[PDB]
Amino acid sequence: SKYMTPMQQKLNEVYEAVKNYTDKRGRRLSAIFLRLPSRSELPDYYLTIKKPMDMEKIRSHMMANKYQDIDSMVEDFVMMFNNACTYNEPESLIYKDALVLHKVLLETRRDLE
Ligand SMILES: O=C(/C=C/N1CCc2c[nH]nc2C1)c1ccccc1O
Repeated sequence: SKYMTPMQQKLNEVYEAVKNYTDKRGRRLSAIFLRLPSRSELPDYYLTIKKPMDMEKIRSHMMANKYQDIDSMVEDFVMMFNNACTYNEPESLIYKDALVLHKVLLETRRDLE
């Protein structure tokens, strides 16, 4: 019960791949995505985006063992990036960084096949 299953280890690897990805300048693109702005700070976010997601929530689902496979986790990452790209303009850094991380996620999944 203290030993992680292979699926649990794979989930953790994918999550850390996204979280730890660094660009050529050593920036971790995940930083903005770890925790959403609060409902008090950014109400127009929550009136627009119906299914809010951040990496804190993904990590929480992962620790409660709510992900029974890798695609379930990928789906929540992709919802997060889709939301970021819906709320923020295409010229924005957050939009751009979401595209890159979505690519990093898909590469990671493919490499762990
Ligand atoms: O879009 C996200 C963040 C957007 N910001 C722009 C507006 C703003 C005001 N204060 N802080 C911010 C951050 C986001 C973050 C985490 C996960 C998913 C997201 O869509």
